[PDB]
Amino acid sequence: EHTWPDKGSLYIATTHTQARYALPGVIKGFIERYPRVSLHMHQGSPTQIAEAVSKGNADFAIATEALHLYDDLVMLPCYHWNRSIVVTPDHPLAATSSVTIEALAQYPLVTYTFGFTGRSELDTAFNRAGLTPRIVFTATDADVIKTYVRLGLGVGVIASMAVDPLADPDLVRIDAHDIFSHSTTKIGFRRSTFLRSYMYDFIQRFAPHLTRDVVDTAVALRSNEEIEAMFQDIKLPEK
Amino acid sequence: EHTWPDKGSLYIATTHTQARYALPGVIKGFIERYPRVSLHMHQGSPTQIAEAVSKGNADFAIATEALHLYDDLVMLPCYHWNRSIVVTPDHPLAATSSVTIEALAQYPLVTYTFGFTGRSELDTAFNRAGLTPRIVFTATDADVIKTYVRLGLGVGVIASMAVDPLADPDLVRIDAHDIFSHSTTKIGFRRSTFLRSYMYDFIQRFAPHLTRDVVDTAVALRSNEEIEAMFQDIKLPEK
Ligand SMILES: CC(=O)OC[C@H](N)C(=O)O
Ligand SMILES: CC(=O)OC[C@H](N)C(=O)O
Ligand SMILES: CC(=O)OC[C@H](N)C(=O)O
Ligand SMILES: CC(=O)OC[C@H](N)C(=O)O
Repeated sequence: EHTWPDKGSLYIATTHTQARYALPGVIKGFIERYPRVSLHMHQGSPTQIAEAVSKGNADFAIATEALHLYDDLVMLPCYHWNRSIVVTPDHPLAATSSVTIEALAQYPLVTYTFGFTGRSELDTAFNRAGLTPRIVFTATDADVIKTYVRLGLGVGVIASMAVDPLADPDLVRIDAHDIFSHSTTKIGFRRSTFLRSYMYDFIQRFAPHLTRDVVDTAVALRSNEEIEAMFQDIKLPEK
Repeated sequence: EHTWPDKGSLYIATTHTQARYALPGVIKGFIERYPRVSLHMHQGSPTQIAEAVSKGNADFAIATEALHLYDDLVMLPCYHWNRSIVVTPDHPLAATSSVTIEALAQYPLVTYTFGFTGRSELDTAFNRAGLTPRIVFTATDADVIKTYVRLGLGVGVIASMAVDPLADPDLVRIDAHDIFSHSTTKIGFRRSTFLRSYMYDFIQRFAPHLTRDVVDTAVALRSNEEIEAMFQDIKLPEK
């Protein structure tokens, strides 16, 4: 019954983690209220996602920091998230509170790979601690990482949202927000892109704080740095 | 007890699907027989995988056809595989034998994206049938695709190995090898790369037909086209 007769299309370019763990709840809620809106989604590497929206092959770019290289157009903060190490229940780490930055580098690691979905930090957080960790697997997603944790190739380091008991209950979850700083999931779009009402509603559903007047004000400010500074005293969702 | 004291390293660059559904069985069997071999794995886009091995940041490149662009160095066929459409049990297709190329283009599609893991074929198989299918989601992996099939965004088209009952049992599997031609998973390496004994054993475990004398003969033939023609009368595994 509750249906908006809004006609139009919405092309979303994003990554695995976002489309896997952050998007599906929002996506199904969207198409159930906008049957006349043609929704198109494109998964790819974050460096290719920010190229789709610029060149007009996509409207929004829901990915992590990686859009910062592209000073091409508008960039809005959605939510913060942090990593969590996953180990077998038979692993020495499984038993510790709380693990530490130095105590994690003593094991083989299975993390994210450089640009896709949040890695450094890693290789880089360590640089800070002057550590040289042994990383034997750099994967794009977390479904791959956890499988090679069950295999025993090394200690996995994935997003917290990528772990849930009962979906993955033979694994051990350990918080590492004291170990690694949080990453900021952003949404990339253009000033030329006319923001439709179904677009505003989609953003505020993926990011409650990003209301129309908040979005418009951020667009009004002709700088991503000014936008990122507008939310200085404003708190974001933490996953 | 059964341990080879072979010292050395093995860097493998691959994709999601291979590392997800084809590699883990081989990987665990490898490290259990070569404890002194330092195994390193790198997941990435197929166009970036074939760049890792060339530039020496990886030894083997276990991915699909996409290595053909790179006439840089040796390319060995491992196994054939084909797609299978996944739908909800409440979907019209669920009920049909067997679906057909024309009868699939009448629905919204959720397939692989252009270069990563086997797409065209799609967009291209159709071209052949003069069809213009509505594809609303192009994803890198199949874990993403199936989630958006359960959501109901459209009909999914993934690898057959990406489906298994009891891992994904609320979905309906339909064979499409009569619909789409099979793809060839290849392994990319260099002639300069000295093939260690643990490397030969790894290949013949991932591809039974690729024994040492078969591998050496293919390397001896200084052309990938000659290699691909050597297996003309030789049958490959079919997944
Ligand atoms: C993991 C996740 O919940 O992502 C955040 C989501 N946009 C939200 O509804 O807050
Ligand atoms: C959703 C979450 O975990 O973050 C809460 C956030 N600090 C807020 O109140 O906006
Ligand atoms: C899916 C899969 O089995 O891949 C093929 C594998 N290399 C093999 O053992 O034949
Ligand atoms: C493993 C498979 O399904 O393929 C069999 C292949 N035709 C062979 O005999 O080599």
